[PDB]
Amino acid sequence: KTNERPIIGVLAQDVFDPKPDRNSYIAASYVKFLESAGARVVPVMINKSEDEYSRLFKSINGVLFPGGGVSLESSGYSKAAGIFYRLALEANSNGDYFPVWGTCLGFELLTLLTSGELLLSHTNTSGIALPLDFTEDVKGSRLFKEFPEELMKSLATEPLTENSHQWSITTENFTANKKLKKFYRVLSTNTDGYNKFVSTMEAYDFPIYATQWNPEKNAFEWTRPYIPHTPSAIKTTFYMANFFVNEARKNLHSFASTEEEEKALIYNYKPEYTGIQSAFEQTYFFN
Amino acid sequence: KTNERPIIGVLAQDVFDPKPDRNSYIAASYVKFLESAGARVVPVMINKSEDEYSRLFKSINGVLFPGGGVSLESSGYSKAAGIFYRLALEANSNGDYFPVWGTCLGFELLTLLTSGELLLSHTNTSGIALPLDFTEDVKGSRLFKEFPEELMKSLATEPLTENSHQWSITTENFTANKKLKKFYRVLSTNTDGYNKFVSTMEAYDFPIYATQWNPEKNAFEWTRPYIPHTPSAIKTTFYMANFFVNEARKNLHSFASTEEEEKALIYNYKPEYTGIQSAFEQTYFFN
Amino acid sequence: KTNERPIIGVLAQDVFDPKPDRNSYIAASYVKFLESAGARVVPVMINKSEDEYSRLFKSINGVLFPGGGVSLESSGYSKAAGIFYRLALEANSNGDYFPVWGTCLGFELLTLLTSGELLLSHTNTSGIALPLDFTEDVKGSRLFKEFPEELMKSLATEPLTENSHQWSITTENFTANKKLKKFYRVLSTNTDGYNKFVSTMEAYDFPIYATQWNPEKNAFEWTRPYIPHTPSAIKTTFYMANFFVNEARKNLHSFASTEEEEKALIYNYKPEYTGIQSAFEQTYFFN
Amino acid sequence: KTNERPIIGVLAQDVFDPKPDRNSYIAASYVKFLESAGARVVPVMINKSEDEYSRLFKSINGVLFPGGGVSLESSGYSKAAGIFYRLALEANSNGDYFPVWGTCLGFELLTLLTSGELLLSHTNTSGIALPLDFTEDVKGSRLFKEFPEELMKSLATEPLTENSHQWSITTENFTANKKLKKFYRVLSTNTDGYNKFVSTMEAYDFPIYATQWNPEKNAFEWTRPYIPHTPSAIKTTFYMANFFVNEARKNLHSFASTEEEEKALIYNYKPEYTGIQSAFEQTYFFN
Amino acid sequence: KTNERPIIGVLAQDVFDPKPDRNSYIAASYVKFLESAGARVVPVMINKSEDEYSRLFKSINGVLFPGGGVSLESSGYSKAAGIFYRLALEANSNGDYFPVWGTCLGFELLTLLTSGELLLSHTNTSGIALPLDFTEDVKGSRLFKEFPEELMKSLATEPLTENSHQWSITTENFTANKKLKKFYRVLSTNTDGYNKFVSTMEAYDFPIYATQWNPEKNAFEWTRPYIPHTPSAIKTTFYMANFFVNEARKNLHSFASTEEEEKALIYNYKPEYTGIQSAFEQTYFFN
Amino acid sequence: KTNERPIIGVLAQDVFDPKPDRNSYIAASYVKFLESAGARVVPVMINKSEDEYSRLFKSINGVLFPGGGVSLESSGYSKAAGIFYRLALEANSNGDYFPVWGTCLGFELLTLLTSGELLLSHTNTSGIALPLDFTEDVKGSRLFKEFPEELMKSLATEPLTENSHQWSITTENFTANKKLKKFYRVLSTNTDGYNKFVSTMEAYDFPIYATQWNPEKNAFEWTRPYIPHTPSAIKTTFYMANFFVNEARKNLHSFASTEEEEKALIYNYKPEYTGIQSAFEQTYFFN
Repeated sequence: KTNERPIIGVLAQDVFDPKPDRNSYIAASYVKFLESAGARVVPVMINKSEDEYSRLFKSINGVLFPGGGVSLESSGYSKAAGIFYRLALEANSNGDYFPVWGTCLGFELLTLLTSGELLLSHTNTSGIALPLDFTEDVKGSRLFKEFPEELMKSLATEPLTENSHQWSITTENFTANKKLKKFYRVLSTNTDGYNKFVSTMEAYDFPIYATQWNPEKNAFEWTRPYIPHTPSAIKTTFYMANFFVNEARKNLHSFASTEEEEKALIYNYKPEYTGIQSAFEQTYFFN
Repeated sequence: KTNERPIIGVLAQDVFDPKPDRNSYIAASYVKFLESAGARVVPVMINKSEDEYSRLFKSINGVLFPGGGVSLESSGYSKAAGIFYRLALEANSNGDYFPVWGTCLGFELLTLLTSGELLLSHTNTSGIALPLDFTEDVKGSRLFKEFPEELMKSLATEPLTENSHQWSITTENFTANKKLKKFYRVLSTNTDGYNKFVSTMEAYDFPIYATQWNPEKNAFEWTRPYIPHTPSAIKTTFYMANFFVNEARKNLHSFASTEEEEKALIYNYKPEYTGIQSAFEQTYFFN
Repeated sequence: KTNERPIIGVLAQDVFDPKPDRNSYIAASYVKFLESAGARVVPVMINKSEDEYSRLFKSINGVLFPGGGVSLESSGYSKAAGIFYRLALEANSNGDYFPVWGTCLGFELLTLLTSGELLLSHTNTSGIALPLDFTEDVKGSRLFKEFPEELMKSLATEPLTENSHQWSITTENFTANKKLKKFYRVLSTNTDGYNKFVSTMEAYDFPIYATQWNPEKNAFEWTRPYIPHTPSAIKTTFYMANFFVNEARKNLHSFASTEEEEKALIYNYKPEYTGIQSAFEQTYFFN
Repeated sequence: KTNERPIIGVLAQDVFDPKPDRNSYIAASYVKFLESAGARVVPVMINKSEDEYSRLFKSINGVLFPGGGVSLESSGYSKAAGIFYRLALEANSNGDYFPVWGTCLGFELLTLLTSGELLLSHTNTSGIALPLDFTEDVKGSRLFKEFPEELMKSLATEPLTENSHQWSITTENFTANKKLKKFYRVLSTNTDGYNKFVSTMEAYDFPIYATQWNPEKNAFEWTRPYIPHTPSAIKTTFYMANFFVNEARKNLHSFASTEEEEKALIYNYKPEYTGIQSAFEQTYFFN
Repeated sequence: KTNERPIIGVLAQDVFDPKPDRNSYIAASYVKFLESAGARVVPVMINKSEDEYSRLFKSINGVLFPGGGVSLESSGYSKAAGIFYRLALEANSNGDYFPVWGTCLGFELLTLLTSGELLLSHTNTSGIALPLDFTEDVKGSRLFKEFPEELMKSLATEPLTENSHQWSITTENFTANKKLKKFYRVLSTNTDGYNKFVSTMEAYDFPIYATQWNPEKNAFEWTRPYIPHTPSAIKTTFYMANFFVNEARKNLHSFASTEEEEKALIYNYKPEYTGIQSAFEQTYFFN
Repeated sequence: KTNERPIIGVLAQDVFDPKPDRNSYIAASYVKFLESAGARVVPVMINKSEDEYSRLFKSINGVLFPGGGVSLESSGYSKAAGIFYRLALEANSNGDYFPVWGTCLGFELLTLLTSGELLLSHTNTSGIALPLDFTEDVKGSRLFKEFPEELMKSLATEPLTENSHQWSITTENFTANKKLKKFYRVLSTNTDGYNKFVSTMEAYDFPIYATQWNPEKNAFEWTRPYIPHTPSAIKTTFYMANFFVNEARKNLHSFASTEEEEKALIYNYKPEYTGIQSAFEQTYFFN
């Protein structure tokens, strides 16, 4: 029994210099990423009540924590994400399957929510397209199970994954942390020549997935020259999203009504063209 | 030499009861279909001069003729499509590889442009999801070369292609037309209970591709119970777009500068939420 | 020993926006269908005591449950046809030959009455003309015993049967019911491009006949373009009714008195001209 | 090229006791006779200019002169019939195929219109059902070409044709007339035991067909014990009407608009139940 | 245990000639009436799904069906109120106390909902101020228990209740219906000079209350000469709303979150000044 | 001779950060407070000439000085209220009954307008609900004369009056001021545990009434946990306004034309939803 009308939440985040109609934002490339794999999208607002979030949590079928440049510890984004994290652990523990996806900053947030500490160190990874150095553990993984063999090989040898991050967790700090090591299976790593860091992971016992790299950009973002756009880069971004959305298809929540559904969808919002200057072609701004 | 920054024009369509700010329109699902396979999009306006189109034609890498309800003979859309078709035949003839995709109405328009005739008849195909009945000719077709085998199989046996057309060409009428029989390889057909009609085709000697059905819909439109949304339906929509955008990568046109691109991209425009009413969740309206 | 003055009942049906004098209706075409094969017709009314219906049943020589847009469980129509159905099961196994005919809705009613269950799925069959795809079982059948060979051939290949229905029982859902499989010989099947459903059937052990299609429209309704009116289409309507009426000539009931007969007959009523804005040229409305 | 929406006119007739709202009538059996073979019917009114008839003639696809008891020389019915006969003779000669059918009185009128004289004598054929004494000339005939053999065998041996006429033309009297010997071929005769009369005939060169008996009654009138009602009687009346409407399908006339077509149909009129008193179950009365 | 922040729903109703942003309305006098007695108000929209109306039902603490001139059977308003009526009966039977109030039109709706019949007749009551003719059963009675004695007397003898209704139920037709008689206790009656009608009632077993007169007009509407405005008419509108808001204090529903609560309050809407014309000083219009 | 259509003025107040459209405000709970006792309200604008105020004053039937945070000495509010206060003493002295109500800030202003001095001290009364500690002098009083005795008992023991003020006149500072002691009767007092202050007063010889607490809030403001909302709290709001509108009913002013009265009324203005931020659910802004 699957849910073939999956709806996924994407978290908004605190805007660097806030003002009316501009307190938070979501980059359109995260919306496109999900929609391409057959999901509809609900922008989740920052600084809302806990009851509001459980309302939303019980209505949607998955959440994605996107990249960005906002505090892991005291932002609207980090508060909301923590609430979604806890709701997800609990729902899943009780057999209500509910997938959570962490991209870049969202990955880092995940290390914090699960470990309870900040374990990040600096990496020369601000603007570089990389292959993935798979671990031996990818062989049984959930994330990469449905990927074509051909694409798996390309991903190992081709610069298909975009990194635009200043911070990482070294495999050493990740392995040194007991909460992380017990919880997450590491599927690939990368290095900048000195630092070896965790690049893709999935929880052992929860449908929680995270990449330090930004899978959504290969199809959808064109304004920086270290975004890969080869044919295999384009498939990589489809197949990642496809896996996440097929995880969302195992969740059976729905909105209380079609009217509540319609009022929540990203379709009520129009994005701004921000590509002349930003890394983002288009961004959604919220009050 | 390929072009990994492909930009593809999608034709706008004359609005039923046209007002200022609202003379033509593109359903957003066509924009999303292209972007998801790694192209950028430029809307092609109606009622423009032959001069303006050839200049546009010289900057983009491909064109799509979308579905719609507009006239095949006397509309702004059909006048614009004939020009792009004649420009694309000529350019391909001069070693300038330029692909054309026609969906539903676009497919019909293509029967008219290459045969010179209206050969359409009524079919019982306004709102059903269908498999494809592949012709023996698919086995070394271009369009399906890269589709996974398991996906080609699902598509032969599962209701994965959405049909919302009043009109079609029957195989019979197709085969009795010398120009069409000589110009297009037919890759699949369909039935409605009684009529047998052409559902997919590719030109033998030109990169011209056409579906009577609407592959953009599966991942992107949610307003009608006859739109398939299974996992293979989603992949179908990706591999169709993926094929077409790889075709546009063989094209070496470009805009003259990045500021010209910026002036032209679909990013300059915001769509309206049209899904409560119409069959399109979102639509771009133009002056 | 036949009855050469057969009178057949036709069921009225709950109207949508009910007034006085306008609470139930019958489409004139069902009356004409029957008259043309040599029956007189009695309108069976909607909200009556089981005793009224048993009085009426003992008087007339057959019943027809006509197509419509009314519930298969909550309507006056469903209530009445339930009763007639069970009366007829009784009379027949007592050796009192009584025939029943279900058209479209009536056909759908019959699957529910005899199975206990609602086993109907959606079909793309609202407004098409189709041949019949005869099962092998027609060769030994009763319904089609007297059709001329030439009409059987036309019916197999040409669009002679009008389909205007959203629901059908597929051949799968029919075969999996043990109750339906025991009771009814399947005479033809049809398709809609993807689903295969039961279009004509007769009871193995009872004079019970049913068509998902609407034979009465060919000769008598002119208001929709998917009504077939070729000459073989006209003959189809005649031969279908001829059969049913010849079955009613085996039934020996009569009205207790000939003025009570006169009071019951369709002649007392006047149809309205409804063809400007309905599928039906003329409709009888009842209080 | 055929016309599959045939409209046929049925001539009204002067009422015997001529109140307003009741100046002319048509027996409802003639309407049923024709609709049952797939034609719509127009009532052609009694007291009208040669101009309004020409317009009607020019819109409609055939005519029927019914039986009745009105006068052949002085009634409106006789004037109107006379004008349509001449209108139709003319149209036929220009290759505008236009069929005329005569029943009983209508038949008798046709002897008067095409010979110029009155040759009716008295026959004892008020109220008897007769078989048909077919001439050697049936073998070459249009009328019965499409009749099944077994039905031709039944009609020659079984009392399948209803006779309700005081008057006939004897065969002796038919032959001796130069104008009718040349114009009409005689398909059957009958005898009352000493007067041998023409019962069926068709024009050698024109679509004019005529019966002394009443085909329409078998299926549709129930008020007299000499109306045959056997299964073969029912079919005799369908095959007679079938033949005539197919002739009407050769005519391409049309109404000028569809609101004018819509307004001229018998569906605008409601009949009265005249069964308890008269030979006609239902009769249409006009102003 | 009571709820001291009671939120009450007021049903909107279909506008007489609908336009965008003007499909339904609520007169602000209904909102003011409830607010004055210490409740907040939720406008309940007119053409919404059934899951929507339960979501709202489970959120608010009572409903009011207001006056108006809309259909009692086919309107948006009537469909909504039917659903809210059935929800409220069910919650009360399950121990969830939930009050319903019907004014004028809404009183008329209640007789229909509980009897299943339209039992109303004309009375000369479009615009008069009236005393109330109390029945002997006011003496028990919930509705009037907290009213000051001096006010009960004023209400018995002074023109304090405004009547603006074409329709009423006579006491004779009320007593004759078995459902009404059993379910509603009649508290007051009135007469136009030839019909005695029920003017105030309350259910024996449910918190359902209804007035054929309009309590809310005395303090808040100033447009009409028959609206009473004396001190003791001002108190009447307060004591009526006060009893009804105290009934809503026995219900313990709440919105899922403050943010949903804020979204549903009447505070989000601005009413138009309509009093130069309409009978209402101000009116809220909704899309 | 009373005025049964009383219209009451309400002072707007200098906005703390004045933008255009937004120079002054009135909290909507003051408008709702008066309407509920059966008055219509005129907002009295802030920066107007003394002649304009005379014109308004001669037209209306009373004025309220509401709460606020605006200077007592140099604001528009203080100026206009000065002017209204002087007009009112004149008018009441020349036999023309004209009442004044001062709430909170308006009360504080009254202590200054009659003493000539600022006599306020700081009190710990920023957000609490208090009973009234009644003085011996209530038994005479005008204000409480129609209060149900039961309500008077609740107001003495039950936390029914919301205080939200930093300042108060101690009863010692009141007593010691000769102008205040002579001009006002003190109906109630309160303490914050240290300071004992005047909470309700009325003029001996004038219809000036004032409360240090906010009666309007109980029914109409839902933003703060120290606003009381018990049933007796709700009645307290009503009785207080009831008394003040009955005083305005003794005043026979009226506007010069209806066109002028209609242009003055608060219905011309729409409030904004300010409940999320502000302590006021709704507020009216003027330019």
